[PDB]
Amino acid sequence: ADSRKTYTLTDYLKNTYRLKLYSLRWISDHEYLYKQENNILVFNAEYGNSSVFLENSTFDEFGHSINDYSISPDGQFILLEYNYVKQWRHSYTASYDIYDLNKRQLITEERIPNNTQWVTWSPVGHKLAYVWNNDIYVKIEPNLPSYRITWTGKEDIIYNGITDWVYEEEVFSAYSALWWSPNGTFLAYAQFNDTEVPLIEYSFYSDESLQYPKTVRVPYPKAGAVNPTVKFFVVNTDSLSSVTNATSIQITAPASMLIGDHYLCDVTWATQERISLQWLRRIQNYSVMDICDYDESSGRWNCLVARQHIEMSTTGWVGRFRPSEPHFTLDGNSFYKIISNEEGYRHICYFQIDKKDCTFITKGTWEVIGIEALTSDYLYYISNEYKGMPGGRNLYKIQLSDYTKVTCLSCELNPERCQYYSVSFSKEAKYYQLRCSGPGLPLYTLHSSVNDKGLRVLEDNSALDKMLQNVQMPSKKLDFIILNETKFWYQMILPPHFDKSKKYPLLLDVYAGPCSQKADTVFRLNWATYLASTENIIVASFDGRGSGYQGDKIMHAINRRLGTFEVEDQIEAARQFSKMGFVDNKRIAIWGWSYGGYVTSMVLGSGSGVFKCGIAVAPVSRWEYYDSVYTERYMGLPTPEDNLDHYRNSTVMSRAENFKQVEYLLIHGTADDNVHFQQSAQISKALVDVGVDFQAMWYTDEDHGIASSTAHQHIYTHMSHFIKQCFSLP
Amino acid sequence: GAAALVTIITVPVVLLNKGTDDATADSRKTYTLTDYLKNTYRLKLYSLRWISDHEYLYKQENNILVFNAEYGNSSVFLENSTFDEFGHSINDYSISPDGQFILLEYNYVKQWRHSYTASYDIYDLNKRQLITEERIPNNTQWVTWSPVGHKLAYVWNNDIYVKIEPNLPSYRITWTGKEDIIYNGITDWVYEEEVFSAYSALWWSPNGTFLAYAQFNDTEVPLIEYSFYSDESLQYPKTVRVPYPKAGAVNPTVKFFVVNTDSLSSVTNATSIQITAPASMLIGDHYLCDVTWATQERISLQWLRRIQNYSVMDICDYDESSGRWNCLVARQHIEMSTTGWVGRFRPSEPHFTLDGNSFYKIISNEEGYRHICYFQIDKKDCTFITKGTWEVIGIEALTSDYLYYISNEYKGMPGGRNLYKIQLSDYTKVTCLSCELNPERCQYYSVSFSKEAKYYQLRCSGPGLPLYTLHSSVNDKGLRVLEDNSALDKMLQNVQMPSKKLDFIILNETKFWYQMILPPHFDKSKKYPLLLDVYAGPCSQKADTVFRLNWATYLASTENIIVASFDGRGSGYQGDKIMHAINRRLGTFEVEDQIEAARQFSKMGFVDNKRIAIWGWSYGGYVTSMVLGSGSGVFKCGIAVAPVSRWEYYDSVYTERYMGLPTPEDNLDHYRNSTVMSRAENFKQVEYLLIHGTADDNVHFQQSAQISKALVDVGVDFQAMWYTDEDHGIASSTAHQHIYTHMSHFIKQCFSLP
Ligand SMILES: *[C@@H]1O[C@H](CO)[C@@H](O[C@@H]2O[C@H](CO)[C@@H](O[C@@H]3O[C@H](CO)[C@@H](O)[C@H](O)[C@@H]3O)[C@H](O)[C@H]2NC(C)=O)[C@H](O)[C@H]1NC(C)=O
Ligand SMILES: *[C@@H]1O[C@H](CO)[C@@H](O[C@@H]2O[C@H](CO)[C@@H](O[C@@H]3O[C@H](CO)[C@@H](O)[C@H](O)[C@@H]3O)[C@H](O)[C@H]2NC(C)=O)[C@H](O)[C@H]1NC(C)=O
Ligand SMILES: *[C@@H]1O[C@H](CO)[C@@H](O[C@@H]2O[C@H](CO)[C@@H](O)[C@H](O)[C@H]2NC(C)=O)[C@H](O)[C@H]1NC(C)=O
Ligand SMILES: *[C@@H]1O[C@H](CO)[C@@H](O[C@@H]2O[C@H](CO)[C@@H](O)[C@H](O)[C@H]2NC(C)=O)[C@H](O)[C@H]1NC(C)=O
Ligand SMILES: *[C@@H]1O[C@H](CO)[C@@H](O[C@@H]2O[C@H](CO)[C@@H](O)[C@H](O)[C@H]2NC(C)=O)[C@H](O)[C@H]1NC(C)=O
Ligand SMILES: *[C@@H]1O[C@H](CO)[C@@H](O[C@@H]2O[C@H](CO)[C@@H](O)[C@H](O)[C@H]2NC(C)=O)[C@H](O)[C@H]1NC(C)=O
Ligand SMILES: *[C@@H]1O[C@H](CO)[C@@H](O[C@@H]2O[C@H](CO)[C@@H](O)[C@H](O)[C@H]2NC(C)=O)[C@H](O)[C@H]1NC(C)=O
Ligand SMILES: *[C@@H]1O[C@H](CO)[C@@H](O[C@@H]2O[C@H](CO)[C@@H](O)[C@H](O)[C@H]2NC(C)=O)[C@H](O)[C@H]1NC(C)=O
Ligand SMILES: *[C@@H]1O[C@H](CO)[C@@H](O[C@@H]2O[C@H](CO)[C@@H](O)[C@H](O)[C@H]2NC(C)=O)[C@H](O)[C@H]1NC(C)=O
Ligand SMILES: *[C@@H]1O[C@H](CO)[C@@H](O[C@@H]2O[C@H](CO)[C@@H](O)[C@H](O)[C@H]2NC(C)=O)[C@H](O)[C@H]1NC(C)=O
Ligand SMILES: *[C@@H]1O[C@H](CO)[C@@H](O[C@@H]2O[C@H](CO)[C@@H](O)[C@H](O)[C@H]2NC(C)=O)[C@H](O)[C@H]1NC(C)=O
Ligand SMILES: *[C@@H]1O[C@H](CO)[C@@H](O)[C@H](O)[C@H]1NC(C)=O
Ligand SMILES: *[C@@H]1O[C@H](CO)[C@@H](O)[C@H](O)[C@H]1NC(C)=O
Ligand SMILES: *[C@@H]1O[C@H](CO)[C@@H](O)[C@H](O)[C@H]1NC(C)=O
Repeated sequence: ADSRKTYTLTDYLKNTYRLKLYSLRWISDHEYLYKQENNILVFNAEYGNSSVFLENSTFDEFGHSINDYSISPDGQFILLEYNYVKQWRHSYTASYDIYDLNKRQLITEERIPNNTQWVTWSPVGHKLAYVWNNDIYVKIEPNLPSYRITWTGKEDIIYNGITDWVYEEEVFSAYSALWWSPNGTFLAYAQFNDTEVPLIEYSFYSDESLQYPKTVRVPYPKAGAVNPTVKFFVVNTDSLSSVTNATSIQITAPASMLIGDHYLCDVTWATQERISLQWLRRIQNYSVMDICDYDESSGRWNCLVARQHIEMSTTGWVGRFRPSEPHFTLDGNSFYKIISNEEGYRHICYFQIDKKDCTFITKGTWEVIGIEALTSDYLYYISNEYKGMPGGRNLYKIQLSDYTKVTCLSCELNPERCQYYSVSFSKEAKYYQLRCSGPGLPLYTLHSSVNDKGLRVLEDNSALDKMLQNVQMPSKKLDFIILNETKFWYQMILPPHFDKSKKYPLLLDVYAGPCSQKADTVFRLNWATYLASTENIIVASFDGRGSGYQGDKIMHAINRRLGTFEVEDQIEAARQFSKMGFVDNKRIAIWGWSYGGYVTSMVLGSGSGVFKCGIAVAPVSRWEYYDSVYTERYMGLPTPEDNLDHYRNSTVMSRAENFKQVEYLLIHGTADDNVHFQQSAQISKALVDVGVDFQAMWYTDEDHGIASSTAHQHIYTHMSHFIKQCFSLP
Repeated sequence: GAAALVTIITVPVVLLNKGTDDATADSRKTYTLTDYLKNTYRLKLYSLRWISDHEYLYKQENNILVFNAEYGNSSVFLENSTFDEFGHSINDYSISPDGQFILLEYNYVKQWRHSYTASYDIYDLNKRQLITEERIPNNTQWVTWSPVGHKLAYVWNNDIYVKIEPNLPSYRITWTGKEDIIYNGITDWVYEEEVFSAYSALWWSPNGTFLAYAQFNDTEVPLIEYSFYSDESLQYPKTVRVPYPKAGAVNPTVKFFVVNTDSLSSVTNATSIQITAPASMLIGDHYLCDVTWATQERISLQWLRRIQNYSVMDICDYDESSGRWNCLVARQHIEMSTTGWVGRFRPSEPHFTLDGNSFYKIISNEEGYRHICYFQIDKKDCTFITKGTWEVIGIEALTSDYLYYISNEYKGMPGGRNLYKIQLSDYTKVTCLSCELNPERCQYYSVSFSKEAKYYQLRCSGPGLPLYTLHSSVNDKGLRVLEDNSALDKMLQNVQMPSKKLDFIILNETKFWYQMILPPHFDKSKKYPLLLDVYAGPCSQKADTVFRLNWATYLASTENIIVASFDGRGSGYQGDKIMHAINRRLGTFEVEDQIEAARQFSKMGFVDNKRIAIWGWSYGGYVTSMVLGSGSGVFKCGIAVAPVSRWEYYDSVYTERYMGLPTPEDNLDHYRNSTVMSRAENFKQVEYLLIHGTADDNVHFQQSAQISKALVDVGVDFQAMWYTDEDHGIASSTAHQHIYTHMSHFIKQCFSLP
């Protein structure tokens, strides 16, 4: 028997073994900013030598705690975020202090206002664009009076320059609607109108001191509810006048998008006077990307119907979540974007503003994960082609002049330790930092694009290795199970000292979200590590119909059929795992979060009998309750004419009776902005009405993530007890 | 054994078997949780409505029947088929005093404990037809017949309307009606759940000439906000806002009014004279405790200041010339309590004599025990007509020759209740009316007299099966038995029902009573797991002689768990000394005694020390949480259902009455030293199950949420369960069954039961 310690839940809850990382900020095509011992340091990318940029002492007397720093492209001033207060996933409010780096002084005039919602440095220069009270303001110079752009900003009504809840969590996936022109002359902002959007009302219990609970209302368009109205405007920052209100040029949306509900999915600056706006109709199966240019005579941005590019998908939704960002060339008369080929595998395609033909430069059964950098000679991109593994990531470069000349830059660096390579290029793609998150310890290495040569290893996580060498860390097994001749991959965190002769319990961690991957090669220290190392449980995950990075066919398989194919596949995988031999048929469990929790609820209510017990955290019960953008993209409109029937059938409440055959633990946070507590409330009510005896746990004032240190520890501690009790483990 | 003995061995085997049988041969069924949830064994009841001095109405086979008490015969007042063609299920019926009309309630909707809304249809008994004209409006909040005659006054949209004749149009009285702002004729949440303890602020005059109404103002009262999930169809949850004055928050404004119904005309509006509170009450926030009509021209109002330790009763007489009711300062009776709060829960209702120049009322004596006091309207002297170490539970009847009251004097048992009558002319002449009726089966008695108290139904609650008997006051003669629960008795013979023991332990030379539901086949030698059911509310009695078939019965009969309840400092019907002991110190002495109670029970000899638990609701949940957080170590686990945490969260009227004001100058220290959240660290040593209904209106979910958050912060692993869209009662059939099912599971797991 090994005397090494197991990875205990304490190690997971109280991060003991930490995975070191090297995060740097490229400031130029030869230098980056890496913070060490509270000191920003400038490391010459090629030489490797380090020069102190800002000593801790500089901000030791700041009097506040700088949550995050921001360096101007010119580096003449630095933004300091203090009084940080987080709202939703990306939305946050904090105070900003602009510290001059030339006279080494803190600007004390016309300072950024308190509770600023978003501030951004100019692309090139030291200009700023802070958003305050749902309003956009532009400061030509950090020490100059601010110039106000918008004037109609209203809280929870008119969002100017900042995305609303739905857009922040689904569309732009950020809290920034400000887009500066490449040189900083033009600022492009978006006005989101939520006047009609209905409000979700949940109660916040604040602290013990609070006497009456605060009721919080958020503009949240539930499936079928009126979506927010989006308008796009462009303002000339250089022409900003303190005497007169700045004039904003509102660019109209594509005519096709003006016949119904429209969504501005992405805004990309092509040139100094060319901008590309990608829009998508209410039904997410029709997208038009406009390439509007800027006229000088009328000083009015104009859209050309000839340049418009229309992408429609009958198989399913257009774009995994939204049309990808087009990486335009320097001239701006040609752009490269990831599109799905007729076969159904998304690949890179070369387009020209005048041309209307897609010239795909990549082809195969693999799929282009993303474009990294475009530099005349080669276009760099990450793909899952290596070893035909959908759960692998590798950097590739393709000569633009000769597309046939494609070169992998990471596939043969360290095959055993690194297979999920990810990269961040420099300002001019001269030096790129390649990092691998699996299957071995995270490794961070710099490179030189000129000769594809490894400059040096920034981080090797060696300190974690020796420590891990003293722990029975559970092994990870990633393979595939052929189902209906459709290869589906699965991963298994086999317990340490695994022996297929013996029989082990199996917990199927599940998510099965549209376009999701739970069978990657990433190395992670999570609760699964504890369950496998200490509780000796085979934690496993499966990617069936609905899995992403495997082609449109599999991804669009659950189109207009949510909680159907994916649920059956997960149960099928459990059967496949059970007959593999090592899995104990009697002790099989499933646990999931959000969509995973919805799947967990569905599989427990399936009545298959394969699963014995299950835990669902903040699970979606009725798709009608969920937001419109997500549900509509994978279900449609909840209207009798459209897919209303599927919405009604796909409700956890329907399978309530079957739950009597299994143990269900329903955990949900009272203050859940995303999956509202309403979902779990209806689940509990249904189970209570039918009489299903189930355990539950509400976390007061906890978000969808339930990440608050205390709640995080308690939720996993309680979950540990449930799994151990159900699996009859000591 | 295994010797020469062969058939003799089989013979000894036989003997052994016989012996075993003598020790154990039980084959009866046990009272299972199924029996409790599905009410397999139901207790019958005979609740009659005395409609006259000689006749009453009782419902048999859905048929309203009139019964002559003296003769004992009966006649069909209304056939069940009579309303089969109504088209709606009549929830309840109200017969006009004249017996010429009846109100049919349909579309019944419930709000809080008493508040409700329903549609009413008047039925002409004389013409055997339903009144179709001027029908009572839908959603009417309250409707009441005049004391005599057939006048109808109802509250609709927070406005009081009066119908002189059922067939005639309604005459609107108040026009200031508004929702959650101005409540006219109806009581706001605070008063409904605390002061008046009802949803009726209307008071008909004795002959119906006047109508007394109250205008509650909640414009400043802060609103509690809880979300309602309704049904699956509802897409966006509805946030419900209820006027709830938390401890220290702005309390509602109360104004009293009286209107001459006889002068009501459709030509103009009807003016209402306002009876202002006495200056003493006006100095600060005041509460109209109760309104009692004395004579046709005399009314009595009880007002109590926010600090509940100073109350004044205003006897107000109407002046014909002025047309305005006036109050003589001398007639006012002031009641102040330095030791604690005035009244058990509020100033008691006075019983005025027919003449109206004298009245009897329940006042605590100098010793500290509440007793009847004869009060003359023109005197300030309180002459106590009764006295002793007992207490007058309540007055039920006031005949010109005798006063009838229920007391706990019999056998000096604070729980026992018996009917006593006292000669008005000779207070020394007091005769018990039920003490020696059936002491073996009945020790807890309640009574309902007729219009002239000629006949009275003495209903019994235990310790035996509920027994309902009618008696004649003329010579204290028992007319007959109405309900004997004989059928229930026969069925109960089959099951091994658990027994009940009510005794008292001596703490600091003071007698504190306790009750134990001993399991069937109880053996003092054997030790049983003990669950301390507890409420320990101020002026509350958990130990009594009432027969009840509840969850505890299943716990004792099937799980063989002794269920015990103890009444310590703060118990009711035991004297002011014990009741006012926790004054301005809630969650202190009461918690310690319950802990001490378990300690005494453990050393009794039949309680397993390793397996002792506790459960409670509301204040009981607060005590359950406190004893678990007391770090005593006496209890192993506990279940808290809708428990109160920080006392500031609870309503002001209740908390302020005992704890006081949550202000730095007052008891704010204890307000922040009696929070359950404070003892979170100690909870780690015990097990905990926090259950609370999401839409609870009394104990708000916020209180439970704070407890849960605190436990998570400290690191206590506790099970929990939120019942969605459930009130404090959580009595919805589904929830009721589910809550006890889950609770049973936890108890068995904690007590390691097989
Ligand atoms: C965000 O969207 C809402 C809803 O479309 C906009 O509200 C609209 O505001 C205009 C202002 O002129 C209203 O027009 C006028 O409304 C009045 C009645 O309020 C009517 O009498 C006039 O004939 C005229 O229609 C419009 O009705 C109103 N729509 C509503 C309330 O549904 C709001 O202005 C938008 N905000 C921005 C900054 O775009
Ligand atoms: C229930 O209580 C509220 C709060 O006391 C009452 O509202 C109050 O009504 C009086 C009416 O005279 C208001 O006084 C007047 O206010 C106006 C300005 O609003 C001022 O111009 C007049 O000179 C006079 O002072 C008082 O301000 C107002 N208080 C508020 C709104 O907070 C309400 O009338 C009560 N309802 C009933 C039926 O008793
Ligand atoms: C690393 O060392 C090189 C020299 O080997 C530095 O390059 C010189 O930096 C000085 C800074 O004042 C310049 O004046 C020289 O012109 C640079 N020489 C060349 C050839 O570029 C480099 O700056 C050092 N990097 C850091 C971060 O200290
Ligand atoms: C820029 O726009 C703002 C907002 O419309 C103007 O501020 C308003 O000015 C008028 C002048 O009569 C006031 O009545 C309003 O109350 C002001 N605020 C709002 C919210 O309307 C401002 O004057 C404009 N500046 C210029 C130069 O036109
Ligand atoms: C940044 O880019 C913008 C867009 O091209 C420039 O704006 C135009 O620049 C051209 C060339 O200087 C002028 O002829 C136009 O009149 C400009 N238009 C406007 C509306 O100003 C801008 O000059 C560029 N800025 C810099 C510093 O190069
Ligand atoms: C986008 O999806 C909608 C909804 O499915 C499509 O509208 C339907 O189209 C089908 C034919 O393909 C008709 O039979 C339906 O009646 C249409 N409406 C509904 C309510 O389903 C729409 O055609 C799709 N657009 C594209 C470009 O494929
Ligand atoms: C209305 O009352 C009559 C009178 O009792 C009920 O009829 C009785 O029904 C029971 C059960 O079927 C029989 O045992 C009795 O013999 C019936 N009595 C007579 C005289 O018919 C009748 O069921 C009641 N109806 C409703 C709607 O409750
Ligand atoms: C019980 O029986 C008595 C008679 O023994 C009833 O009393 C009489 O009832 C008749 C009915 O027509 C009346 O005319 C008499 O005036 C009654 N006499 C008295 C003294 O009241 C009595 O009504 C019966 N009770 C019931 C409920 O049926
Ligand atoms: C009784 O009082 C009500 C309320 O004041 C009167 O109804 C109002 O009459 C005024 C007359 O100007 C109207 O402006 C209001 O709209 C009426 N309604 C309300 C709710 O205020 C009613 O007329 C009075 N009746 C008589 C006969 O005096
Ligand atoms: C109900 O009681 C009221 C109050 O005593 C009676 O009203 C008085 O009746 C007497 C005798 O008729 C008159 O002298 C008074 O002037 C009345 N007072 C008022 C305010 O009207 C009323 O008459 C009684 N009703 C009945 C039917 O007895
Ligand atoms: C009712 O209770 C209040 C609050 O306890 C009493 O007010 C206190 O009175 C005492 C003297 O009796 C003072 O020492 C305190 O300072 C007062 N205030 C507080 C905050 O305790 C009031 O006297 C009581 N009234 C009666 C009639 O007993
Ligand atoms: C501040 O920077 C200096 C640089 O030499 C380093 O030695 C010191 O430890 C730093 N202090 C903190 C608190 O990081
Ligand atoms: C923000 O508020 C704090 C507290 O009042 C103040 O000290 C600080 O100077 C404010 N900052 C600005 C930029 O107004
Ligand atoms: C109550 O509602 C019913 C059904 O709409 C209607 O027939 C009836 O007249 C209403 N009653 C009154 C008095 O409003």
